[PDB]
Amino acid sequence: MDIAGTTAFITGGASGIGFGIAQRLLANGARLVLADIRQDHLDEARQFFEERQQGRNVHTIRLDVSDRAQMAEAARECEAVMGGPDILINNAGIDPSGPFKDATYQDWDYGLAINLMGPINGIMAFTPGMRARGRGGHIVNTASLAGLTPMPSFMAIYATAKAAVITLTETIRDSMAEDNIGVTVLMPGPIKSRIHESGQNRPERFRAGSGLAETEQQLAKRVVADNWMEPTEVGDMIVDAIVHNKLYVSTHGNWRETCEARFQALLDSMP
Amino acid sequence: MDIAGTTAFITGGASGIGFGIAQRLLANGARLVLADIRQDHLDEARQFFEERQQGRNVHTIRLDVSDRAQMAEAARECEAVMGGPDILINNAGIDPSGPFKDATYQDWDYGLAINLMGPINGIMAFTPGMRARGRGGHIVNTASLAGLTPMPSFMAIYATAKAAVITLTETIRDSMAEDNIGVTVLMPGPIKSRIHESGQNRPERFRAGSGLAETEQQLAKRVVADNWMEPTEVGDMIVDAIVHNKLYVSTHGNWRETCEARFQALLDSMP
Ligand SMILES: NC(=O)C1=CN([C@@H]2O[C@H](COP(=O)(O)OP(=O)(O)OC[C@H]3O[C@@H](n4cnc5c(N)ncnc54)[C@H](O)[C@@H]3O)[C@@H](O)[C@H]2O)C=CC1
Ligand SMILES: NC(=O)C1=CN([C@@H]2O[C@H](COP(=O)(O)OP(=O)(O)OC[C@H]3O[C@@H](n4cnc5c(N)ncnc54)[C@H](O)[C@@H]3O)[C@@H](O)[C@H]2O)C=CC1
Repeated sequence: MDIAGTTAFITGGASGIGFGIAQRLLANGARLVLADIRQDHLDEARQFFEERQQGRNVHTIRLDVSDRAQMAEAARECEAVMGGPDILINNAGIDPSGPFKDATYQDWDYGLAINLMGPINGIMAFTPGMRARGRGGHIVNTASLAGLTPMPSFMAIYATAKAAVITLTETIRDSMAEDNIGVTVLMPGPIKSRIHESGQNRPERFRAGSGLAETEQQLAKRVVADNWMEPTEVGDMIVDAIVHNKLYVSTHGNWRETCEARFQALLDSMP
Repeated sequence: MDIAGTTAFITGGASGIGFGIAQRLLANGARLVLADIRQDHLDEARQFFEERQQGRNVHTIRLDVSDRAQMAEAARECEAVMGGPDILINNAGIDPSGPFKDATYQDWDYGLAINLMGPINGIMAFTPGMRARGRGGHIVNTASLAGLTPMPSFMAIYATAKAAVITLTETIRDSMAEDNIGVTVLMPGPIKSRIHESGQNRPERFRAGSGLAETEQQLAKRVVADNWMEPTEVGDMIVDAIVHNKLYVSTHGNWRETCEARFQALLDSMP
């Protein structure tokens, strides 16, 4: 689908991959709504676009993607202020990793709430209007290559949710197609971002009784490696996927062999 | 690991696959705790084992796997009444399928609660004791080949949860191995069972506001095909998986080519 003249609603749009997607959709003629739980990220994103005299084409909404009431309100606000959206980017996510024995129910609930229920809530809150408006559209869900290649137990909560997002995206394709809405699942490798701030991003209700605060603290000190991919490169991959209705986008090839081995072991289990 | 003299806690143990697993574990020397939400299923299973002069080795507990308090109670009751368990079979599941545009948040919450949070609650409630007792053990999670081969939107909620269970099982392996607990994910094709009674099995709190009651009522009339596999055949596969610590068990090969095509499309997306 043509991006010019559309509105894109981008969760986690004010940092990292979502912000890279935002820049490149704007560059291709979309107007934007950036939805994010971090007011400071939103403010920074707004300033960045204002400096480039693009502030009129960008609206910001502070919300938690795991709060269904806020998501319903955001669908109304998006339509009223910016129109649409035609493009739905369910990209917000966090890193809930840590020693498996330390994780508590609060950590499971947090990890699944943001990384799996966020995209579901986006689909549920936004797609009825995308269908009704009858001008097609596109949905991008950000999963991870960690949802595909075998991962260790320290990453259980993350990998479990991200594998679900891949399958969610595959399964909804034919329903969305009824109304000329395409879908893409984005599976990144290492991208420069601020996901190391995940501890700050954890919603208040999941804080008490977490077993993983120490891990979040350590994570916050992790250096963004210079050889990780730039978010704008990912943004261009997403433009391409929307234009050409591509189901799968992977940013890196480094896990081809490990995925092949997993796939082989799965096939080998079949009579 | 070795099965004789162990205790196996089996969710959904009173019907279908779980009951097939129960029969074959008992045959191989295990004592059983069957946990199920259906009292009538539990009573029938009780009568079956009494008729075979094995009642003393089978205890039943009525519970909902998505109720964490009841699962904590079950871990206490299992240990106190029957010992252990040494073998944890997180097998309960339901069919939350239906026309995608009809599914509501209640349907998503239901399908994820039983088919994904059920196994997680089992792991969280039971594995601390399995580690503490220091005699190793095994965990079997029942996913589905629907979590691997591409599925249509009518099966979105089911597929999404089942894919997650596969990844969950893979990721916990190294943590469980620290305490000589092996893990297996079972991925069945069509097995003779009573899963068509899923509407009856939906917990009360997920009923109001469901969009799929009509689908559930049609499902209830579905005939169990004579050429579907017998649960005891699956049970024997699971005996072998526990004895030999096999990560993956698939019951059917009919989806080999459709999985291959999915896997190739995933690999093709990688640069
Ligand atoms: N190496 C990487 O950066 C990889 C990232 N991903 C995924 O990419 C997505 C984007 O993350 P990044 O750009 O890396 O990190 P990021 O932290 O720079 O950007 C994520 C944004 O989402 C926001 N956010 C977090 N939780 C939220 C919530 N509950 N509600 C609303 N907004 C929320 C954050 O405040 C942040 O601005 C995530 O889904 C992440 O899991 C996947 C693979 C690799
Ligand atoms: N029969 C088939 O063709 C396939 C079945 N499966 C899976 O096999 C597993 C077992 O299902 P089946 O043996 O086919 O059906 P079944 O309905 O005969 O057995 C499942 C049992 O789990 C119980 N149960 C349902 N919800 C529960 C809950 N919330 N708490 C406690 N118990 C609950 C049921 O009352 C029932 O006795 C499920 O996870 C299912 O998704 C996967 C692929 C194919």
